[PDB]
Amino acid sequence: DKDVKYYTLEEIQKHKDSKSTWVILHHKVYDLTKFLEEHPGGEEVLREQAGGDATENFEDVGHSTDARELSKTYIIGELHPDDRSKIAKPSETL
Ligand code: HEM
Repeated sequence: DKDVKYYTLEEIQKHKDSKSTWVILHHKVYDLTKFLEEHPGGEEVLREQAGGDATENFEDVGHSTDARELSKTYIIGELHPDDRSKIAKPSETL
């Protein structure tokens, strides 16, 4: 069973490698480590950015629709409500 594990942007900008690719697509801590062994196309691309900001590039490829909704299924803990309360309106678009 489980609990929300609200982690800050900073914390998530630590980890990267080693079966732990968490991302801030659209202001939420998304675990891609599961998808590292599932996601269509490849996992290397997932891991490249990892704990950074793999949003713009992801949307550039056209991750809207289905994948965008599925993004929400990788919710393991979300952002810290602190950061998240001040989440500046990012950008754009696709
Ligand atoms: C957690 C969010 C993610 C979800 C739910 C997701 C889901 C998907 C899905 C369903 C496809 C196929 C789309 C289609 O067939 O129309 C796809 C393809 C792809 N994804 Fe993701 N993805 C995610 C994150 C990422 C990230 C972070 C990257 C790297 C920036 C990435 C790079 C790619 C690439 C390169 C493809 C292959 C494009 C092709 O089929 O030629 N994805 N993704």
